[PDB]
Amino acid sequence: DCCLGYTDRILHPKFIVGFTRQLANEGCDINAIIFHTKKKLSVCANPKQTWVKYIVRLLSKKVKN
Amino acid sequence: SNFDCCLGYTDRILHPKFIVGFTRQLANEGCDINAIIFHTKKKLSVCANPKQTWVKYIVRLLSKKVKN
Ligand SMILES: O=S([O-])[O-]
Ligand SMILES: O=S([O-])[O-]
Ligand SMILES: O=S([O-])[O-]
Ligand SMILES: O=S([O-])[O-]
Repeated sequence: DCCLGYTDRILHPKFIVGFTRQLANEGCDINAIIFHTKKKLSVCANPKQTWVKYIVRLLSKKVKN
Repeated sequence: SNFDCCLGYTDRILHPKFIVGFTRQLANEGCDINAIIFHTKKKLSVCANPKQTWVKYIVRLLSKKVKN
């Protein structure tokens, strides 16, 4: 459903297969990055955190290449 | 469980404003072809060709939005 809290975890860049962005803007109350992982589970993350931004850029660069 | 594979690419062109995320399918992780799977809020995803400029663009746009 909507993320209400953010993980304390710091994910490995190779453990994620993608992500979704949740905006306070659409149905949910807060903004979140939802990482989709190789365990076919999703992890809710703080959009402002340096690791979250970094993983997302590593993934999109991989696609660019 | 195993990831259900895209076996081919959509012809549809979805406006990027409806795309809320993506997952990348890699042939080197077991499926037969590479794909980008675009997610929408209505939980209907579409399978896209990673080689296409349009596809790489939308993916980069999604990341730049996260950057801020
Ligand atoms: O298949 S990756 O390069 O999007
Ligand atoms: O449906 S499209 O935007 O690959
Ligand atoms: O999720 S895998 O098949 O790249
Ligand atoms: O595992 S696949 O790339 O034939």
